[PDB]
Amino acid sequence: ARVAVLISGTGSNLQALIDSTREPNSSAQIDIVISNKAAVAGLDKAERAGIPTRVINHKLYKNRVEFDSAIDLVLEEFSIDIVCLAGFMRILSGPFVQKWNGKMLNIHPSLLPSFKGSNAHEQALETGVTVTGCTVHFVAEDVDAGQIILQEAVPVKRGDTVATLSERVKLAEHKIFPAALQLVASGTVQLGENGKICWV
Ligand SMILES: Nc1nc2[nH]c(CCCCc3ccc(C(=O)N[C@@H](CCC(=O)O)C(=O)O)cc3)cc2c(=O)[nH]1
Ligand SMILES: NCC(=O)N[C@@H]1O[C@H](COP(=O)([O-])[O-])[C@@H](O)[C@H]1O
Repeated sequence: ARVAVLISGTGSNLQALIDSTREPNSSAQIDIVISNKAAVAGLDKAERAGIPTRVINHKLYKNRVEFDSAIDLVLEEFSIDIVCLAGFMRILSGPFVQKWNGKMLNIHPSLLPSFKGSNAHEQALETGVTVTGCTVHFVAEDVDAGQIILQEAVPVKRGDTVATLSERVKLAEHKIFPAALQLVASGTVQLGENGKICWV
């Protein structure tokens, strides 16, 4: 299966996916990395690994639909089967999501359905949980509401900050994102016709 990874920043999840998809038994290959932001570290990681990159400045299109259309054109250019959102911090439009339904994965740094949105760690700390974690899910139109593929729990330690908690949770993210991608790329897991997760 041919994979695009979309990023907005550092790209530690991208690197974990690069590492995993290069293992001999990987059912996935990463063929393109797309960023909505210029000059971010994730682009350096892609270039270092010999993977093509494209930057699509969302600040250059009239609306969300046109921006997503620009992404989709690149996806078609590289004959992509599966899209991974790996620190990609934009909401995707309905038609784009529907087109890629069952073929687009996202990593989110909480145990969904808790702490949806862009600041999950802040929320977890404010709420006072002692267990948080991360989630890989299929992307649906409603944000962070799509079908869950894998999750991993991570403890919150007394005195944690976004810095120390995000660091601990990223260790787990780097485990479950590669595992989830392999499950989908191998056809082991798919989005079921009834909308529910199907272990084939
Ligand atoms: N349909 C759909 N789309 C999705 N996207 C993601 C991944 C992101 C999830 C969290 C999130 C939420 C909101 C925002 C935000 O307001 N972003 C600004 C740009 C901010 C900037 O560029 O500086 C924007 O969209 O314009 C950013 C991040 C998951 C997911 C999903 O499950 N369903
Ligand atoms: N709402 C989605 C969200 O918060 N995503 C989070 O952004 C970080 C990206 O780090 P990376 O660029 O090092 O992969 C990761 O922690 C990812 O789960």
